Amino acid sequence: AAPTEAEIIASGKGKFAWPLRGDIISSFGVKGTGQRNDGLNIRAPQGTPVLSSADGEIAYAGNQVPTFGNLVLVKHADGWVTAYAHLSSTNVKMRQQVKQGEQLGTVGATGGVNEPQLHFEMRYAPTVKDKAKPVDPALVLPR
Repeated sequence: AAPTEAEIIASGKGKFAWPLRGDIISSFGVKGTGQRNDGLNIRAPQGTPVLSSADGEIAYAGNQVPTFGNLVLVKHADGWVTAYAHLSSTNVKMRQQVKQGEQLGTVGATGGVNEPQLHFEMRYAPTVKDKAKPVDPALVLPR
């Protein structure tokens, strides 16, 4: 039932930019010790701008997701959602239209992290019947 890597790439190819550049603290998948990462953790100093991966609409700005601290969710075209967690501050509101590269907030250490960093997730729903499920950001982010 999970979409193939080929479907994910055909849908998302060329649509998405890095929200932030820095050391990869942790990448997508199961670490074997039993940690799962649903996205990427990028090291940056506290207050560093976090930029939208693509044009979209703010679907959520709040702290009601356990361990994610201050969270922004951006809804994109064709069943994509991007998630921006552990923020110090949020510069956008629910329902706000944003452009690729626009500042959504700043890097923080809110929720379950011990140092300032962005937790970034890319979620894909092939149809409106489906849950937006995490996908390896390496499938659709530029090299």
